[PDB]
Amino acid sequence: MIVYKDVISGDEVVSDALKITPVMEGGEEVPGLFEVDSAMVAVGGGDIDIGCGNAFGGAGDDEGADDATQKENNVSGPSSFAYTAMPFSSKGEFKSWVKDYVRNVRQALKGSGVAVEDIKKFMEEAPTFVKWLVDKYDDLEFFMSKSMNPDAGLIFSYYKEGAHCPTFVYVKSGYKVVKFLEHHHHHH
Repeated sequence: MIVYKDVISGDEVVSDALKITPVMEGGEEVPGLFEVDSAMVAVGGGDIDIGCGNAFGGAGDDEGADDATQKENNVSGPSSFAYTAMPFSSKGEFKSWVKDYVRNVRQALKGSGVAVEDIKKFMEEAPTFVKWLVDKYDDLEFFMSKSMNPDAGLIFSYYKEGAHCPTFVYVKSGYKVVKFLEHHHHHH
């Protein structure tokens, strides 16, 4: 299980069990960053206390339309991870967060202990993080998992074409990539 842990919170933003694709935009890839597909799976929501969405389905069929299967994104999963949304605050705390976010990401890049020439490339990914985040900034819906905080684990998301759910915006090379497999080992 490869998991991406945010540098600020230390919490899991996504795992290899979910959808993880390197950012591929129209005709080009964006290095250091990964974008998360939306895939709508049947969630066991129940809709007992909260009716999620509440829409009448007319398209599809008429009298064969009994459906209790809430389709929601596998990455968000209301009954599992549960992403709580955050609106544009544009407030000082948020702006201070942006500063420390890129700050600590750049510190993680340093603390990786990677070879010098590769550090150069890693640091070439660094302004690319900033630029691409600013490029979707105005269309971002902010999320956190329920275990996350606005100051720690504030996730960027937006809705691109093909996505029927929030497309999660993550920094590939900027997070702590923890690969779970060899727990008890001594590699010498």
